[PDB]
Amino acid sequence: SAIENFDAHTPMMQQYLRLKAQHPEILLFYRMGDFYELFYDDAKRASQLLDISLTKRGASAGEPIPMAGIPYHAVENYLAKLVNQGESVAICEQIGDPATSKGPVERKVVRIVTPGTISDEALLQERQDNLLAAIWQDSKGFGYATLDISSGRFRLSEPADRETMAAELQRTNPAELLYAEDFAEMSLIEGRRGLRRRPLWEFEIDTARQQLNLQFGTRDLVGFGVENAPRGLCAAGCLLQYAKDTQRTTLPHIRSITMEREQDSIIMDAATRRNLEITQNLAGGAENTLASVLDCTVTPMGSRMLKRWLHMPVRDTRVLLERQQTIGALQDFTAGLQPVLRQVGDLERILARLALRTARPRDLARMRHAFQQLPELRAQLETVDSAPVQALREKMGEFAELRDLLERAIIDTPPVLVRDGGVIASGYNEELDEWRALADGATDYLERLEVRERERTGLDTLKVGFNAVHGYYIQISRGQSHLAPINYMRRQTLKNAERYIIPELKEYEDKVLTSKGKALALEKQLYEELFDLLLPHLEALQQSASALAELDVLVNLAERAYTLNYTCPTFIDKPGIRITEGRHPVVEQVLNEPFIANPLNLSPQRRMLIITGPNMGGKSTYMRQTALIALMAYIGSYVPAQKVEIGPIDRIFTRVGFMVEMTETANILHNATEYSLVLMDEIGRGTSTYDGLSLAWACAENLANKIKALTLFATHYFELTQLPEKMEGVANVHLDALEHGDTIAFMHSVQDGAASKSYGLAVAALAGVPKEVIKRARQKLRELESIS
Amino acid sequence: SAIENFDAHTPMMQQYLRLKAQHPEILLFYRMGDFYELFYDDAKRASQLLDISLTKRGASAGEPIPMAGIPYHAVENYLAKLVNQGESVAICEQIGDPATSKGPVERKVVRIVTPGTISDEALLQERQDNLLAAIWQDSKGFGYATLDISSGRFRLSEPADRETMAAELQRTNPAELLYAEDFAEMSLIEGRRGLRRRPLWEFEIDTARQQLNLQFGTRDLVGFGVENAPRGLCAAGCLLQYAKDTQRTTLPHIRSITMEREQDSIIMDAATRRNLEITQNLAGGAENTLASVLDCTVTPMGSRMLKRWLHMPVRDTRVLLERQQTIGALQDFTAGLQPVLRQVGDLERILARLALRTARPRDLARMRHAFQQLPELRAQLETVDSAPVQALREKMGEFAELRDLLERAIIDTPPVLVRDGGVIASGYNEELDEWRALADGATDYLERLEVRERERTGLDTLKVGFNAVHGYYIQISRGQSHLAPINYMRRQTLKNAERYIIPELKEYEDKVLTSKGKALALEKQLYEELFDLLLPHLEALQQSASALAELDVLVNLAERAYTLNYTCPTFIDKPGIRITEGRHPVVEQVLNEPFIANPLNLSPQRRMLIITGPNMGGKSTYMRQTALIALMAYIGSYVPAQKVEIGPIDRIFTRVGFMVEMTETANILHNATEYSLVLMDEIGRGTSTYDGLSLAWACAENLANKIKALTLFATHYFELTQLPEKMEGVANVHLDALEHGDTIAFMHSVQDGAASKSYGLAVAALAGVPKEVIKRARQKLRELESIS
DNA sequence: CTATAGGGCGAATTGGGTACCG
DNA sequence: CGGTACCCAATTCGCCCTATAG
Ligand SMILES: Nc1ncnc2c1ncn2[C@@H]1O[C@H](COP(=O)(O)OP(=O)(O)OP(=O)(O)O)[C@@H](O)[C@H]1O
Ligand SMILES: Nc1ncnc2c1ncn2[C@@H]1O[C@H](COP(=O)(O)OP(=O)(O)OP(=O)(O)O)[C@@H](O)[C@H]1O
Repeated sequence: SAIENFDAHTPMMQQYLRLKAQHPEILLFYRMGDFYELFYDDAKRASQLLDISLTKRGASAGEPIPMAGIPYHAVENYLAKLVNQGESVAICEQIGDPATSKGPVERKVVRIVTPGTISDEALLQERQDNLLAAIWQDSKGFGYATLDISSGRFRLSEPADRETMAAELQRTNPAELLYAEDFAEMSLIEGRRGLRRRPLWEFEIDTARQQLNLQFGTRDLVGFGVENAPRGLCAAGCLLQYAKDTQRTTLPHIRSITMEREQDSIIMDAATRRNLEITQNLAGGAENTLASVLDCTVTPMGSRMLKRWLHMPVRDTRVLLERQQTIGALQDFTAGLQPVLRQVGDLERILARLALRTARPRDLARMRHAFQQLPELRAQLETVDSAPVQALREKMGEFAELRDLLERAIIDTPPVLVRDGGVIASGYNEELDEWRALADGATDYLERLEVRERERTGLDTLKVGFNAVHGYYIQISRGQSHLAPINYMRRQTLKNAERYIIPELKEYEDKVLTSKGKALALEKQLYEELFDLLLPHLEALQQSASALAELDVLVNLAERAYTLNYTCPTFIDKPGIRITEGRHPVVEQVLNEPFIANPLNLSPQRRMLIITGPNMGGKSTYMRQTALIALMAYIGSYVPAQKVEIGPIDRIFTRVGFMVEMTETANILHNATEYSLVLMDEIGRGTSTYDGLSLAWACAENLANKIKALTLFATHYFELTQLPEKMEGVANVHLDALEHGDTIAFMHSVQDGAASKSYGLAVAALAGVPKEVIKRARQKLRELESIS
Repeated sequence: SAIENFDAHTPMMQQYLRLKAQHPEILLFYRMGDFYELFYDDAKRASQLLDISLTKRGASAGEPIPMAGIPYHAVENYLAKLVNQGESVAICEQIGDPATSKGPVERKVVRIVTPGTISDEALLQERQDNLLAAIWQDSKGFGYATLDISSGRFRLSEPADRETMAAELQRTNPAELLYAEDFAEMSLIEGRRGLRRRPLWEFEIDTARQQLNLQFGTRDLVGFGVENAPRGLCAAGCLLQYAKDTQRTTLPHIRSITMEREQDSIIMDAATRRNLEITQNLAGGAENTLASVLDCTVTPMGSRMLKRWLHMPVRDTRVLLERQQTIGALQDFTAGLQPVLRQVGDLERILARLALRTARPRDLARMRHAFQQLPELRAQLETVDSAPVQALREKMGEFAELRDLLERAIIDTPPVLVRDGGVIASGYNEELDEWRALADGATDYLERLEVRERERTGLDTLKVGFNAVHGYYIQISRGQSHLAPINYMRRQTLKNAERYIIPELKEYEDKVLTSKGKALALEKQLYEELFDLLLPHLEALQQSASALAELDVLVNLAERAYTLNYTCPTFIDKPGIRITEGRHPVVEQVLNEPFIANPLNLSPQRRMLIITGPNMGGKSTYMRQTALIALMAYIGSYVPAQKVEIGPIDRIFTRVGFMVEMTETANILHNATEYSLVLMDEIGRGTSTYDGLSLAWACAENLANKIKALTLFATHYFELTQLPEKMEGVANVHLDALEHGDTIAFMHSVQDGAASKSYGLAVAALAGVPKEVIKRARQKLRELESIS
């Protein structure tokens, strides 16, 4: 029974209706007492997801008001439930003091919790980076921006066309994606989690030019080389405004912008990245991954940087030569380095929470702790003789004065909430300890009087205690509550007792609660000053974290290299991969049986290898080993081979395993070049066998006559093995399974040629078919090959 | 630690050591209170599997004794755990009262719980038959015996050689298998669950001749035509003795022996069975099965008989013509038949438990209930005019006197255990009701006194109750346990009260528990008499169950026929299958879009059909449709086609898919004849395309030149399409997927010829490869078919 | 005696109670 | 003033646990 004109509503709902009207397409948490109350349609959705009982707010006005509510202290739990569902939610809070506000207390939206801007640790998987991005389409191309709000890392790109958008979208995997109403290609956008449609006026170039310059404080974006790419800047502006709108505050940690160049990275198509199983397998699990066997790192920061480095393999040689020399020098001390680096903690996400002024003292404990670990690191690092190691040593800095300030201004092990205090250490603010002296004077007076009044009145059941609602009392049991002096003022009546107050206790109760509130407000006001003291050096702290986890990677890649006997690979100028004693990493790390290793050669000349041989012969594992070495070479780490020599590579194509097969193949033969490594796993195997033949036969010839890429074709066809006689670049290689007696063995060893008579003609003799039938095959096997 | 000679042990362990010595190769459950205590090596194995804590019993003997124990009431749970692992276990009990043995109470093995003889319903999957078998090898041949202890159905066979042993072993799937120490072929035996080695003297012919005759009560086994097959009889004898030994009692339900003739059944090889997904899919589940679609049977017995019928398709025409006419006549009344037949219950397993004297009253409820449903069945069946229906009506019988006895001697809804009584109804034994009168006098006296003593003492918290260990008490709360009269004798010191006894209550508690034990022992003694009353007619009851579930099948098939439009198929004398509007049963029951139906013809002449065409085009499902029709023709049911004409069939060979492929192919081409239906599916799958070609090409030619069987070859190879020009009997059939514009359709329609241009050359244009690459395929697709 | 197995001893807690509140 | 935020308290349920005598 609801009429809802502006006037008809009560002053509290009039205030909410305007606040909800600002953000009407998203849910709101509205502070009231100790509960965030939801109303009408919002109360309905909340009841479905949060599974909280849908109730109705009392209709004093007249109109029905569907209502739901959740406790303020447990908000984060429900926020997590909503964030998994990709539900955007606004948080609004009482800004003014309700006593001084005659009308409804001044409420304002404090933050907008979106899947992109979740900076709260509870909502962030520790070894996964959370990202926020928007996307724009012009007739020529697309403007894709990204911001790691949890780090301040801000990126941008102008990818050429639709297929590269998908590669970028999977590689980023943005838990939240903003876009514009005019976006034409709606296949790519639909199905993405936390999908947001936006107004067109937000993607204006002029607004972006000014906004980006204002946030950085630099007059020209020329300082970061982004000026010459306006399409991407537009998305940045909306993202920066969206981030600003969602956090309602300045973002000074976001101090820079960078252009992710296609030229400066290996372009892996989305599909190739599903087959490599870099961090996530085909099944969607985190088992049998390159990451798991390459990852034994101490800090989550280090794992993320590793996962980023894997997704973004770098192409410049200088950066690789710098890293290898460092890892080689660290190898000896790894034993002493790994333990100290573990107590560093999540500095990157800590600094960002500090930047947003939303860091909590348990984070400040990890910060001072990391500050304590730095000097011993500097000591162990000083003895090391290599140029980048001393550079990394300088970059961590000292921050010793800040550590002293923290040790002076925080206790050793702090609580999670500032609301109850006991955070700041004793001797920093003499006034703090003056107010805490009255708090510690609670212990003695209460018991001292509890014995004093017990001695005076002569009542042995006399107990002094504190009730949150009734303040400080004296509890005389019902058996003695008639011998209580006239002085003892009745305060509360109980089941088995009676509670009394005197002006002396009331005077103590007044001074203690006031001194408490004085102590706590001072603690909060100083807790703000801690941010004010440390904010100046935030740029240097952000440089410190950018080196610490940049060291964690270099120490693990040394521990793994020493443990798995990996060797550093030299970079050469010509595209071409030469491997000696090659061992696939993931298999040789989950197999009781030893991995028989195999050398591989790829060159301007050894570009194409046809792989044949029996099923269950691991025809597949031989190729995955090359691609993963080629990837590891360009992350700058060592390789599980005696020696690897790598040539520069622009793109890695792969289709492990019809409609889906031709799409990714068509994609490769249009976008592959001379610097491309292609890895066909099965090809021309759709049906018929005279149809798939006319597909793959041509596919390889085009991959080795024009694209001139490198390929490790795995083909069941025995007719694609005549390519070397017809085409230059191709070379047959075969994985042979041996047969002694009635047992087949899996050698997974790689050699030259392939076998006309198959192990099948011999397998036919094992559990033998009638002798005429096996003879009849021999007659036909001879006939097929001979006529050809 | 001490000497372990016979004397050194304590009297209890001396008794156990001799008992264990009788059965030392199997575990024992030794009755020692609820916990059947297990010792030494047994305690070790128990701790590993039952996951019960391995402890050590005190060394009274002087040597440390390891020990485990499990409660008697929860034995069945641990028995199930052991049965799944195939672990045989003996159950021993204190049979003689403590007086029978001066030392430890007489203890005898009551039963040997083996995976074969599990008659307990809890250990039997309701819709799966449990079996028990032995196998001994002789120079002449193998003797394979089987006993369905849960039914009394006892079979025997003398299979020729090894390959048929495996087919029989899988078809039976004996949860347990017994064999002889001299057994040569140990590949077949190893890997089977609950594997048992036995002494040689058990497989003597003379002992078997006498033992089988003694059990049947027939002077000559000539009464069942088994005399002329001694090898099989030997295994029977051991099995009969093993069954006898395992149950320690007579087996009068096992009243007959039968020789399973290869001639009188369709011989399905083990492998074929796993592919047609008859009861169990490739994945091992019970979903998407012929069973799942053909099984809405109203009693599990009916599903088992269906599954048996499926697993043993019958060959004699008379039995089929009998069944079809019956199902056709039943079709009209199916609506009225299905509900009444549901209340029948598991009569077959019930009668066997009754026979073993191990039936439980919950089973007797289903028996009397089925007896009540018979007259209304006889009424509905009387109006039906067909010869076998009236014959089936006679076979169920009346058993009206037994129903009257059961209605007089069992209550409506009985409990599971006889241990607590309340089973037998009131008016049968006047002495029972005399003892039950004291039991029903428990309700009034307890509450009458509870108020009487409450009125006398003046204590309002006075409660009269019964604790199993402390007997009958009076509970006075701790607040009033000091006002309790001196008469009230303290019994139990409760945590919040005190429990008292007086001689009046004790006198009542004595007379009630004695009268209980008198009532209960009488209930058990009469519960024996129930078996003694029904045992004479057990042969007729076993004939009744053999018709009831044999009716459930004939009504379920009629229902599923009316619903899915199944039509009766005529039998012809020449082997050959003609199908019109053929509809595969499972897919048209799990597929949203319409299953398109398709006709098929198989004859002395149309014996071979090569199936080609696109992948995801049902190259495979159309062949599975024919085999399942051919099977369902020889179970005697209707078929999901307008009309089916079937010719007699001896064997259904089916390979659906290297080492494993050639074994079952070899097996077919040795054991296939003129009456064989073969379904090579994806054959010639040699990983080398050239290799597999030489294999299947010859396989088909041999299947159509000498074996002269019927085949539905599903082949990806497009070279096997030239057979009709080379070989008579072969005929190409193709399932075409259409391509109009940029959409591919799944017609699932069967026509003549094959598609030379494949959907792939068109699919290449969709999500198009470079125009040169698609052109290059055309060039090659033309080249491959033209050269041929 | 030496084991388990029903009995002893807490122990969390959830559906009401109880004001209450701008 | 119509729910609503805060407040229990006597349990049913979970976890020990401690007996003595053929
Ligand atoms: N170097 C090696 N040494 C020992 N075992 C190996 C080696 N490489 C692989 N294997 C094992 O042998 C198995 C071969 O089976 P797999 O299915 O991978 O064969 P495949 O020929 O790659 O199959 P497909 O032809 O379907 O791609 C692997 O799964 C792995 O367990
Ligand atoms: N009669 C039908 N009409 C329409 N769709 C069908 C029909 N039968 C099956 N389908 C659907 O089309 C799919 C075709 O795949 P299916 O596995 O049957 O192909 P197949 O050629 O038998 O495969 P394979 O050659 O690998 O054995 C089925 O999975 C099902 O979803």
